[PDB]
Amino acid sequence: GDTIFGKIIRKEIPAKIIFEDDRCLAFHDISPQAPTHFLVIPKKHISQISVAEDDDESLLGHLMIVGKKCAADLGLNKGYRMVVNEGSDGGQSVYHVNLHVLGGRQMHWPPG
Amino acid sequence: RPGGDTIFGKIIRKEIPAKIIFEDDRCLAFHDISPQAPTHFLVIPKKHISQISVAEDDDESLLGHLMIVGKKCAADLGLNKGYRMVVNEGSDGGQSVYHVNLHVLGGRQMHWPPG
Ligand SMILES: CCNP(=O)(O)OC[C@H]1O[C@@H](n2cnc3c(=O)nc(N)[nH]c32)[C@H](O)[C@@H]1O
Ligand SMILES: [Cl-]
Repeated sequence: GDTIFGKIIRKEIPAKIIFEDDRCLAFHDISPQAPTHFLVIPKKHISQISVAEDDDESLLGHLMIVGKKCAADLGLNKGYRMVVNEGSDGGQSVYHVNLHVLGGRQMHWPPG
Repeated sequence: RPGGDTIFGKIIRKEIPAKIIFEDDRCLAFHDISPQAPTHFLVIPKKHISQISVAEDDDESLLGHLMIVGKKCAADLGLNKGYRMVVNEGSDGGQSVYHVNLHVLGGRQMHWPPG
């Protein structure tokens, strides 16, 4: 089923977009948990990482490379944390694969 | 040496023991020595990359492979209620071993924010 991230990709509702290409979108999280907190999502609707296919490998890696480049562009030179949540225990809030990138503060351990 | 001389390079070359879950030509999955959840393991590339901020464009497939292997291992380990994947970059990220590593944590409710 469609999600709010689908609406964002289709530009039906606003988001603060950081980067776009033909296969992904990066935008600031509406509920930021760090001074910088954005998401990188594929345009392909993969509901969750547990159902990602083998053929999706380089696309998932693309999310991480885009995330790393956006983090550098946003000035996160002291570092950052990347997170993917799966399901209930993972605290996944939207069933559209999304890579969190958080920084601008010390991230702590355990990671939730 | 292939893998570098971080603790993870030693583990890749079987010079230091680890509890291995999965191994192929591109990566290694093994349990974390200081688990932060009832199940907590790591997926690392065999190719040494110090941190995600210096990964090359051509590392895309490899990085994605870490996640695919991570999700497959999580299923094999019975993490049916879900899990969290984490990559830490640098000081603010809390990185402690400068060899790229993906954490997979499950077997309990993970909380928000993720640290
Ligand atoms: C926040 C932790 N820093 P990181 O660089 O993101 O992750 C490094 C992880 O490697 C783990 N570590 C560090 N040393 C070892 C080890 O010798 N054997 C195993 N199996 N794991 C080991 C450590 O507990 C930590 O969670
Ligand atoms: Cl989520």
